[PDB]
Amino acid sequence: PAIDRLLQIATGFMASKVLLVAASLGLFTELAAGPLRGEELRARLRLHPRSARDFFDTLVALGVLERTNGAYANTPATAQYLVRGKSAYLGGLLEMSDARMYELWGRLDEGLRTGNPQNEIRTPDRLDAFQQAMTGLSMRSAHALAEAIDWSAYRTVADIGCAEGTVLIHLLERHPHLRGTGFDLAAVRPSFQRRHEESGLGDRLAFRAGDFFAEPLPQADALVFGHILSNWALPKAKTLLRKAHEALPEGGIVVIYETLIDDERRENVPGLLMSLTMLLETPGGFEYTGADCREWLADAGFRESRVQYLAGPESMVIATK
Amino acid sequence: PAIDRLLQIATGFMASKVLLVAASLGLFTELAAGPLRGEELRARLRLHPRSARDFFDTLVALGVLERTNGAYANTPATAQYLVRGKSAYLGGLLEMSDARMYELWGRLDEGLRTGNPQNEMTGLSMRSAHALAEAIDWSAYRTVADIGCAEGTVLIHLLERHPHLRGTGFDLAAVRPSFQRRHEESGLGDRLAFRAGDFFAEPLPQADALVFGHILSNWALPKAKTLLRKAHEALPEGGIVVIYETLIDDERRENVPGLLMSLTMLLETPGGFEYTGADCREWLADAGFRESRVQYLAGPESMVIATK
Ligand SMILES: Nc1ncnc2c1ncn2[C@@H]1O[C@H](CSCC[C@H](N)C(=O)O)[C@@H](O)[C@H]1O
Ligand SMILES: Nc1ncnc2c1ncn2[C@@H]1O[C@H](CSCC[C@H](N)C(=O)O)[C@@H](O)[C@H]1O
Ligand SMILES: [Cl-]
Repeated sequence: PAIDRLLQIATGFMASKVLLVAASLGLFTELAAGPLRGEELRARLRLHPRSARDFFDTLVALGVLERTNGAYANTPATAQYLVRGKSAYLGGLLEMSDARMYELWGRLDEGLRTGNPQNEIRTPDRLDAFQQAMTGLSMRSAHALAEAIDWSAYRTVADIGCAEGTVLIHLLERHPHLRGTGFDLAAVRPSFQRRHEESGLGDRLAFRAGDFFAEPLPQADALVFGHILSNWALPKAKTLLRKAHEALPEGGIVVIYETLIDDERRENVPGLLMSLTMLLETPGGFEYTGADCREWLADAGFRESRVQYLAGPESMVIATK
Repeated sequence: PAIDRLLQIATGFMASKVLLVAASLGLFTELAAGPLRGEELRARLRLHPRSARDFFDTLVALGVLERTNGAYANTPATAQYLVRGKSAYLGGLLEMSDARMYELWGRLDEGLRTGNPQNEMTGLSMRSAHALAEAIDWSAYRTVADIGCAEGTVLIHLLERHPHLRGTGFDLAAVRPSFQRRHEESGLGDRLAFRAGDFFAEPLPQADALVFGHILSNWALPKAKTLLRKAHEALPEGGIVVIYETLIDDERRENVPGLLMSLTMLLETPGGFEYTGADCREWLADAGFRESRVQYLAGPESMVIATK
């Protein structure tokens, strides 16, 4: 019945917390070498004997742990993605959800009532892990972005608000004819340059320190805005599109990607939940639809635009000057 | 990919809070009389304009509201079961989750580390009550006592369903007012009585059948076995004890509701726990009951029955 599906979603915070706590505990990392019996896993996590078995078996019943003859083991997904120290480790996402996001969303009612953010504005190694996970998700968007656009038509690309440069680096690795410029605040420069040095791209990639609310954007054939316009109130986003249009040549493109809401605002749960995340986290940020963005790009003067799926929950709007 | 499913479970607290806040705001009760445009719904709920449309549309995307021409309406399920004031209302589970359980489960880590609790319905009991009345041949018995009866919903339904029965509700004295109200509502008169007491301090009422609905799981195992001993002492030869719980499956690898309930018991009680049918049958045999059986009762709730 539909009411059963609804109650299951409404009480989803419990199953959520089980996985979140397991990640915060590093439970899956303790099983990376091989299976462990219940008492050994409990002792390594320093859990009380009262509920350790229940906790482990809940993970088994949720499909994220295996158990055979009293010994628990990783599933293929947790061995691959929830083992700390591996290059593919995404557990930092869950670690940050457990440490911060879970309680932040506990203030949804007050954010909805006041319209005001409910995080630190209202009031160590987990940040590295979370940043590793962000770089991971960024890489997925970057792999798709490299294949979704005919990059042979362009010679230069500028990533606006590039952070550590993951998308830009992967783009230039997949398309060796491209030259790239990452644009971000000066404080981002060392993280970006460490990835630049690791990539071996050399002079093909540069960083420009800047504030995009106070100076022009680098000229390039393609400008990329990944998770940029959504952080700000709309007049500030339109300012950025004007600067993008001024930075581009004729036939150059702007690429905007976000966890966009579907145009009819009735299908895309992750995009709509992200709009609520922007409520809780920023003064004026917001998630939007592709159709919203196409209207802004038309106001800014772009000749044409289209919405296109990217990967995971991400999609993009591409416009031509 | 199974990893995409894992990540959807892990972040399920977001969609959960959307629904919980909706239920605590009575949003579906506001749409009970008819559809409303977003602004009118925003005004009636006292929500800020920044995010009201996002919130309403998330509920549409989750499939619990419908929207057309800018007007929102209940779905059939939310009109049938999430509208306050109706006897079928199931939203009390959601309201208490939003007020208490969401943040309580935020302390799951401390519970697991310390083993200590971290905390310091009539409709949902009615589904079990109806199933209990139909799953047991109550014509074989004359009297029934419900041990820890709360407001008496299950016992009242049994007596309404089987008019030959005489019933006794047993609970702490503080529960008696709420029992008396439901007893007065039922018109059952002399066929139903409340007995105040503490089942760890005094014997249980004698009856042909004793019912333990969501009792044993609240207590450490020695105390649960003590209750089964007292049930054996209170029953006649051929009498039955009826236990119902959201039992974990015997292999302890599939029943997510039962396993989550055991963690709920961790967070809420000093020594309670969820258990399996096989567990309960062993306890019943140790207590001297002749025979026992486990059957599904109603959705996630199962029943263990034993005969003296
Ligand atoms: N005023 C400003 N000028 C330049 N960059 C800014 C800025 N304000 C914020 N940023 C940058 O914008 C980025 C937003 S996070 C987005 C990072 C990346 N595009 C991705 O998709 O993962 C941050 O790296 C932040 O440093
Ligand atoms: N020591 C005690 N003596 C008698 N009743 C007790 C008790 N300790 C707890 N209880 C009762 O046990 C009940 C547990 S809640 C379960 C209520 C009911 N059987 C149902 O399924 O809905 C509460 O009503 C509480 O009042
Ligand atoms: Cl150029």
